[PDB]
Amino acid sequence: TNPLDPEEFRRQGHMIIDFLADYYRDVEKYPVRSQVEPGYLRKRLPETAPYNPESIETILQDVTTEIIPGLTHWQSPNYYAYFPSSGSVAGFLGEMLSTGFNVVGFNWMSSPAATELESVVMDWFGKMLNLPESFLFSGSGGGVLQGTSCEAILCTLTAARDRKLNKIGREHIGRLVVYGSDQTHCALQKAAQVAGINPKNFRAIKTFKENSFGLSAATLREVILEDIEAGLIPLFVCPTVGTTSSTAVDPISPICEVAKEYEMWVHVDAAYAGSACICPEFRHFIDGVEEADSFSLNAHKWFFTTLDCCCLWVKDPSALVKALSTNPEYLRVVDYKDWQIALSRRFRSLKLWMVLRSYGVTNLRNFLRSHVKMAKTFEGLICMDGRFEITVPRTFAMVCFRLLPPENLVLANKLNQVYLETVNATGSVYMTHAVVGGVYMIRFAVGSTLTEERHVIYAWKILQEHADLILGKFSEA
Amino acid sequence: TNPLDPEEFRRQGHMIIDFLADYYRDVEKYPVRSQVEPGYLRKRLPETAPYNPESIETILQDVTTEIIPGLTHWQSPNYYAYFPSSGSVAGFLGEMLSTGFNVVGFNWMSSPAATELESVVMDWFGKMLNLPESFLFSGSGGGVLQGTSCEAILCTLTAARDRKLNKIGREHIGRLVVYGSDQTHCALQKAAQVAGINPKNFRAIKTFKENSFGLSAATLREVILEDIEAGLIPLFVCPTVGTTSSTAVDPISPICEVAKEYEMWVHVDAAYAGSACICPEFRHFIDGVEEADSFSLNAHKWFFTTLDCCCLWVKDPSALVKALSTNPEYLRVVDYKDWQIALSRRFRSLKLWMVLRSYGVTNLRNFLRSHVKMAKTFEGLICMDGRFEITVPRTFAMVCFRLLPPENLVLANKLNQVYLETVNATGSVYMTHAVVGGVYMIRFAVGSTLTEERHVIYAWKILQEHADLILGKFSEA
Repeated sequence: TNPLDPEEFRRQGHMIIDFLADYYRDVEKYPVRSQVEPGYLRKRLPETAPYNPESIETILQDVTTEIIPGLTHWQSPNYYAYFPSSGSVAGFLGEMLSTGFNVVGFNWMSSPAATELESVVMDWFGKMLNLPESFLFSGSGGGVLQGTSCEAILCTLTAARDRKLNKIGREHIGRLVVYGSDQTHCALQKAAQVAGINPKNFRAIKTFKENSFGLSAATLREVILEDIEAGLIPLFVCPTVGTTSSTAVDPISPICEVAKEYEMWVHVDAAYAGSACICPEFRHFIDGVEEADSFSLNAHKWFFTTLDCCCLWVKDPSALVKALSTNPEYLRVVDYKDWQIALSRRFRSLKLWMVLRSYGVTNLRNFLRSHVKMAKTFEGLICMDGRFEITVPRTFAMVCFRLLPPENLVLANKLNQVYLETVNATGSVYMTHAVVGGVYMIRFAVGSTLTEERHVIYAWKILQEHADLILGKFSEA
Repeated sequence: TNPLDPEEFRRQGHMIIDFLADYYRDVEKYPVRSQVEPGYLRKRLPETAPYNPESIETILQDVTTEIIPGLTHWQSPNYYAYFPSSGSVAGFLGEMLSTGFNVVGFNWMSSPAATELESVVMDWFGKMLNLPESFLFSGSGGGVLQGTSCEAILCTLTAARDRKLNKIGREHIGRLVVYGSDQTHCALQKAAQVAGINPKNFRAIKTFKENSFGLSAATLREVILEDIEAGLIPLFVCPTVGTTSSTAVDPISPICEVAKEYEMWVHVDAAYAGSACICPEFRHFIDGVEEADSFSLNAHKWFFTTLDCCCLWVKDPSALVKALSTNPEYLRVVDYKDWQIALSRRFRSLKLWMVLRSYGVTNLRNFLRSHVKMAKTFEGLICMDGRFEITVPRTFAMVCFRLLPPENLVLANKLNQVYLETVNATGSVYMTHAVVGGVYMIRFAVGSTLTEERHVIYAWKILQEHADLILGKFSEA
């Protein structure tokens, strides 16, 4: 029997759809964070591949009993850890079609729709975000669909690297400096390592509570002037709208004005919070992006396409091409492989296309709004409880709070750590933490697609029930 | 209505399944290479995203009318271009379970099964390939699943680069020399560009017809000594099993002996042909891999997993972690994010698990064997038509041939280009070409899962008919 037999495809396909619909219907029964022990799976599974085939009915049962227990349910309506793994039916069907077609977007000829639909949706999504025409295909720029924002940052950093090193000489790679906040995600540092940036030439600029931990352009100018006086070349600054720890925001406009002075490439990283700027009341968070060179968000984080789909807009696609193309430098229809790392591109445009058509701009705006409203509600319940405290301002549907004690910081930090792990150990909910400004913080990030208001309130009661429990027996130890 | 509503998921889920099963049933009717013009899709689609939702029925109709015509059908049984984009029902289900769970393999804790199932199947697959225990988790090595061949080589090269530069100082990056043959895939040169290697320290070493265009270790030693006396530092060599142009084979064992003399990192690229070494009769093609540092293949090319799943085995995961992790260098349960450039991992091991379980070792060996034997038949048909010529030795399921014309090398090349383009313009079959040793040759790569012997024989008839009409009214001018 052919491994791609259409009728067996139809038969087994309907089974997995029923399996997944059953999973989504029952997901609340599982503990959110997996409770298996390290190595549990290597001991339950054999050590060699089977010589003979096994039935899909046998495999699906093993999925139920061996795999699902070792899952941490990001799709659970009770998952508030990290950032969301934002899914939808439309996104799933897009990946299903892409997987089903299984074409390789090596070039435009390899599937013209896989190349052209991407250029259309990137313009669709850009215009929703009110990106200037310098980022669009209608105007002077272009957009590309990539897997992760780390890869997105790697390419732009390489493009900026090649732009500078092609002018002053390749031998000066050891002087290029990469600038970010001490809240910037580690994807920036990782790209700098791969791109050949010297490890001691990475800058994690200090941020202050006075600015709610957003990078101050004046502090950046000071660091640049020191680097310049030390014989170093400033290369690349990456302000973040929505840092992963306390959802801090960097002021884009003054940062690019500082970067214009010193001929620096600016990448605006809006990996999580970027999708909300289709709502006009949030679009101010990326004001100044008109002056930046590149812009990226993770659609798989907050825009209902399944993992993974990172959307990257650039003003000058040529810069990416010159750095990433393998055709000779005297050579450098869109060929998206020259815009990214992967040569065998996936048909990621279907995901974004399906999410846009099946919901429309209006519903998508309301989806993000409901997560924020739910987080504003969670913020309100916390403020009304004198035992809790909001640590930093809430900006996009994430709330950072801590339980107060009845230094004082080291105690409050130890209290919130023991508090959080007790809560997470129940399996009822799942939050992660962050240490910002020396303060341990619990993070409440409302983005799971199945999450509704009942789950948020359910989590709040579990927080205060454990608050009553732990604050009752304190003993300062 | 929740965008992940379980029942709406089920209804639309079964819908797309029928659409895709219908697709596989009818894919022979379409022309293999797409026939649209560049820009066709921008014209037919609106320039803005809709404000209001659209039906899944309307969308799916647009997929039939707007997207399918702009597809080059990699899954068509009459597709023979490039390398196969192999899939199977089992692989499709694994990616749907992956997309269904929609978890992020950031940690072991983020989904334990997503980390452990990978370590198991990588050992399964490694043992099926009879890799030494120095590559397996059972022994002293380890295995990671990545997207593309180029990211695998990228992590491979930065780990090599960091291992050398941490011993001699970061200041010598501009002396590191990366070695490949003039047949090596463009992924090595691209990885070398991103990793900060100087563009003029990339070596595409010349291959000769007398070696069927496999890299001679003697030639490699000659080039290295040239590099050493130019003040350069040899770092990294990438012998290839099954090159993309003519499926030449580089002899691993002599190349590594050259590399241990100069303490170079050896990466064996088996992107396409590595799958076939699970059959004992092909395992000799990767002999000497025991003396190399890393080894990679694309399961999406020739192992029935869906696009994309690249298998990387390294001897010392420490090298990857120290180069790719973002925690400070003194600190530098498996955390696979440190094994690749991507941070938000996908649960790719389900694809590989499904294929290994649903078909098992015996069936898989014979799947690969059927493609090779089908190719061997095509070669046999070519050799009994005196108007054609086999250009290079067939090693893995791909035949290179050319029409002979009844100085002349230039004439022959333009003949075969015209011949090939008339054949591809029929829409009945699709093949691409290569120029190797100055000889334009056509490539017949038999690997599409739906391909059966009738399709190959059909493709032979069309080649013969077009050979009849081109050679009938043929004049030199």
